Amino acid sequence: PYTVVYFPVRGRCAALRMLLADQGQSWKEEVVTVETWQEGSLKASSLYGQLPKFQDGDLTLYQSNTILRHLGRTLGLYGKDQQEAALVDMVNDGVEDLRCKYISLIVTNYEAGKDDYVKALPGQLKPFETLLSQNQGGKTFIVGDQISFADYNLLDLLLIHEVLAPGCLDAFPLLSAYVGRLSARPKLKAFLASPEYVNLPINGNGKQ
Amino acid sequence: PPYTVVYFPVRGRCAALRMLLADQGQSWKEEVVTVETWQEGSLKASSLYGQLPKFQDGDLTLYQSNTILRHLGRTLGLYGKDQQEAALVDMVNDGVEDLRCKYISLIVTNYEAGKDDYVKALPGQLKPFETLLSQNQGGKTFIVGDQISFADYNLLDLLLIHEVLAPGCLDAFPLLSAYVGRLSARPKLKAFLASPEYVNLPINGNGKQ
Ligand SMILES: N[C@H](CCC(=O)N[C@@H](CS)C(=O)NCC(=O)O)C(=O)O
Ligand SMILES: N[C@H](CCC(=O)N[C@@H](CS)C(=O)NCC(=O)O)C(=O)O
Ligand SMILES: C=C(CC)C(=O)c1ccc(OCC(=O)O)c(Cl)c1Cl
Ligand SMILES: C=C(CC)C(=O)c1ccc(OCC(=O)O)c(Cl)c1Cl
Ligand SMILES: [Ca+2]
Ligand SMILES: [Ca+2]
Ligand SMILES: [Ca+2]
Ligand SMILES: [Ca+2]
Ligand SMILES: [Ca+2]
Ligand SMILES: [Ca+2]
Repeated sequence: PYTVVYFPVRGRCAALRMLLADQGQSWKEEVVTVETWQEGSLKASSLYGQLPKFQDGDLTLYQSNTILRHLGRTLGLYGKDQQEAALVDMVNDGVEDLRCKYISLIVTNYEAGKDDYVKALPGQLKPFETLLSQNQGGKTFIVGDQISFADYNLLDLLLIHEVLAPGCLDAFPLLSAYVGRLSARPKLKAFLASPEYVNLPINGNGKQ
Repeated sequence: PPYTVVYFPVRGRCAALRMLLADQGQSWKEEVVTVETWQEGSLKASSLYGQLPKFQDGDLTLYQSNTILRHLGRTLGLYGKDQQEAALVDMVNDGVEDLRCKYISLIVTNYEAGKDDYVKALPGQLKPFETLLSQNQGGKTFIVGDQISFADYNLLDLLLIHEVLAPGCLDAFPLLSAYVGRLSARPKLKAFLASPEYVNLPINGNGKQ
């Protein structure tokens, strides 16, 4: 029984929402506003004093990747053996690092920094193209035969990079087909077109 | 195995995974990459994300220090008792990861202007681990469940390098303070923590700590 407590923004919940939609799960969205947040109660009672906070039945979770690995573990989205498990984690950590650099740019330094960042970008996208080239021609998923929680996080990451810098995936045939093929999965396709996704901004400060 | 840790000559992001191996009774080879070899470009260019640590476990090659930790934690039974505990272990480790980058960021980019703000913010950042200890067996065992987990080794490293940055920062936090000594006192880790292997590396690459 799933509840997502976050700001009215896609951000660090985009990926875990795509995961839930595509696994055909329901969930509730409890929305915290900037005004409510500044009141202090929820931040004070939260583990590390941030959001997302995620309820699953009796269990309360924080940290967006802790949620991904949790859903991935509980819904069978984590490779087939212990080695694919390691390789899933490798991809997701690599996604986390580029997502961090994306956030600092968006939040702290967008205007002066976008040019440098965009220059750097193909260098940062290369490894996921490489990894796809090494896993059955890139025709499948980022790791092994099956969908893993990393796929959802790398999909979100590519989507928001196509908005920040359109055409950045054009030099990368594998990543470029991948984004279209995953988006074409019918439970994701629907969600991705639903108002519950479409009607949120990507970040909180209006930049993208 | 055989395990090989390829990295710079510093504790940095391999301190925790090293402690894990030592305490788990494992041996491994340290392949050292100097700043001068790194600037040549070859190893960088052939590395998945162009960074170190690289870690070989037999035929398997891994990157990303928390990938190493969850891999070792997974394969050596250091990941909690069921799925719920796996989530709590991940929650701890991610929390440890965020304060590690705030640490790294200060060290590397801004240590002089920044140490003062960082140090006042510190207790607020340390409290959650106190809180977590207080809710698991009065704080007397490990950060999650009845058994040691990869998260413990990463949290222990984090507390150590913070006693070096800011001596006495754990005086206000009884559970974390006892935890540091009790984990450091485990016989296979006591030994490693006293060995030249550990003692003769600096914490970071720029001479600050
Ligand atoms: N380590 C991150 C933490 C998330 C984070 O940076 N939270 C932000 C928004 S996504 C926040 O709650 N900031 C408001 C504050 O610090 O009060 C995660 O994966 O969940
Ligand atoms: N996400 C990190 C990446 C490690 C990292 O930030 N590596 C640094 C040194 S600790 C590096 O290889 N920098 C050299 C460079 O950027 O060329 C991990 O957990 O392994
Ligand atoms: C993750 C983020 C953007 C994708 C982020 O860092 C962030 C921080 C503070 C925020 O507002 C709450 C406040 O009053 O500070 C909001 Cl809405 C966001 Cl989205
Ligand atoms: C681990 C680090 C300090 C916590 C770190 O980020 C780092 C970066 C570059 C480095 O040298 C090679 C070079 O590129 O100069 C070295 Cl030795 C380190 Cl340790
Ligand atoms: Ca709903
Ligand atoms: Ca709602
Ligand atoms: Ca599956
Ligand atoms: Ca194209
Ligand atoms: Ca050795
Ligand atoms: Ca065990």
